[PDB]
Amino acid sequence: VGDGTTTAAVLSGELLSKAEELIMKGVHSTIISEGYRHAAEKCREILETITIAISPDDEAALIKIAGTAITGKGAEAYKEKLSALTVKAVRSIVEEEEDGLKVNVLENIKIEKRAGGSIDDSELIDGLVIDKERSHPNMPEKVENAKILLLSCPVEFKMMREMAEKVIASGANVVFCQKGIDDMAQYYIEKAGIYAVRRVKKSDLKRLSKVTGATIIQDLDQITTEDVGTAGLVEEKEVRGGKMTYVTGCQNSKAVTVLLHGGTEHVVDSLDHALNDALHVVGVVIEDGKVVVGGGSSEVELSLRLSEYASTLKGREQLAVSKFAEALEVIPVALAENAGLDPIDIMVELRSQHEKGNKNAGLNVYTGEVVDMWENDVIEPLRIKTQAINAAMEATVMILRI
Repeated sequence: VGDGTTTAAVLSGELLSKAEELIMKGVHSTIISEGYRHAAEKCREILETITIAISPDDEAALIKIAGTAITGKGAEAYKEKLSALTVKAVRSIVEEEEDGLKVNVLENIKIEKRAGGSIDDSELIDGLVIDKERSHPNMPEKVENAKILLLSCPVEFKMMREMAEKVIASGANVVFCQKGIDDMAQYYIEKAGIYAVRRVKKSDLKRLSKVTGATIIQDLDQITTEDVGTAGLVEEKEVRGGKMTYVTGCQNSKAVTVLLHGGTEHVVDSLDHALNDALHVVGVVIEDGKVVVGGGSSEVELSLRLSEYASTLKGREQLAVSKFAEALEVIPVALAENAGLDPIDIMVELRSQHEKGNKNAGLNVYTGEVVDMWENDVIEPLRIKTQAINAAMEATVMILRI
């Protein structure tokens, strides 16, 4: 159960019950809704004010952020190095834009796990690496200025001359086929100087399409010149265990492949899972440009500053917004309760520290203490924090206005 889901559910219940109170006291149901919706929007402003800024440049902090996604058994012998690797990969697919920075981890990073060695032997390849070799040994080892054809259809059942000839006639240097390529068709393709690979994973084909510009073809009878992608270089390199196909210098590539190394088969499985998480967290933080710290620190700050706002308002709306700001503290109170702690003790201490200007003060659920949640590597992405607050509000309001 996502921590966003959890936060929204708990906060939603609290908002509801407080609304049902405010109704059994006379306040019209529709006023509460606008008050709440104004509350949620006022939290967005307050957050942008109390968040910590993270630039694609603030490396030590990016490495600290990535660290948070890398934990559990063993991950610790690997924490420093995997963090470095995460940050170097992410930093290298950062796209500039209007509206802001974009980090497309799903499409621009592929992880290919190479069992053996140290995580230090991991490589950042500027292109796309496919664990497949040439289908025929007489095909060329390298191809400069590759012209790439992607087939999702098989090239198999003199019948085969005409089949092969339709591939040869595309102009393509390089053919990736998702399925089989008949032997005789491989001979003709081979004789034409064409680098072909058979049985390519559909997802590798998807990736080839995006980085090279190729259009995946289903009918051999309908191949266009526009259907053909390009890459600076396609070659088969030897990196032991076998051979692989490197596609570098690609057309529109921010894309990179991490060849991830670990001591053993099983080490590298865990590193992959870990890296996937860290890549995402860092991506999302870089996009937001801001992070929040956890342990109820931001709910307490929001609650405090929103109770200040409440005062500067008037009418019944004020009661509503005031009650919103009160519901927020249900998050830290739940943290204390689950950790089997005294909530009153924790809330007193959180209010004291926040009232006194410590924005990062939150509950460290394990040590039972209140501490600087940044110093203690409990980071949460801004977008989750605001999505949860807005969802709790939208769900509560949707239920009220019926």
